[PDB]
Amino acid sequence: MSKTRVIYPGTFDPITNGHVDLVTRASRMFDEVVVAIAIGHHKNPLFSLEERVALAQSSLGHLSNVEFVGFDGLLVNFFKEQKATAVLRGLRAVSDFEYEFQLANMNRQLDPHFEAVFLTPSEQYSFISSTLIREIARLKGDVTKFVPQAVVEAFERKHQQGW
Ligand SMILES: CC(C)(COP(=O)(O)OP(=O)(O)OC[C@H]1O[C@@H](n2cnc3c(N)ncnc32)[C@H](O)[C@@H]1O)[C@@H](O)C(=O)NCCC(=O)NCCS
Ligand SMILES: [Cl-]
Ligand SMILES: [Mg+2]
Repeated sequence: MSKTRVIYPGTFDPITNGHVDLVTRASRMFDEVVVAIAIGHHKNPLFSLEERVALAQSSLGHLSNVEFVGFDGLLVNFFKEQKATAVLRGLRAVSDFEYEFQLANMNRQLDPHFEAVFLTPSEQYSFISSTLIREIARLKGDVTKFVPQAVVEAFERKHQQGW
């Protein structure tokens, strides 16, 4: 009867149609969804925080219950700051499933209030990762089918500053 707030953390480098599916799905089951972009100070993304948030907003802004925020630090401290109900993650593969079980268990020890829920992607998005998309763009392949148009354009505007 209170009000539910789920955080969806990630690097979103860049956001993909995969991520869009998950946020949309999550937006139907929870009151507020926060798309939370890990800055990644000492981890070196392709797109800046500003590009990453912008492409996210461009792609999911039409959902009234979705917020977008950059963060760094310990996910559990962010979790607490945001007074969240749970963290959402997607599970694509067996390695994902194992990493995430570990992380959830660790975070529960750091904050007993912590929680993690998981969605699995529809089969149309099961093969999409950011990394794979970077690599395909990088080799002048066509990523239109896997990402929003804004992201296509953003890839062209790095191929324009050279890349
Ligand atoms: C988990 C971290 C590394 C970010 O995740 P990641 O690099 O996977 O970002 P990415 O944007 O690619 O994906 C976000 C999430 O959605 C899922 N996902 C991605 N693409 C898809 C798809 N097509 N379909 C379904 N799910 C997907 C991923 O499996 C992932 O769980 C980040 O949360 C983090 O580092 N947190 C803070 C640091 C911390 O506290 N670290 C150690 C103690 S926890
Ligand atoms: Cl990545
Ligand atoms: Mg991914």
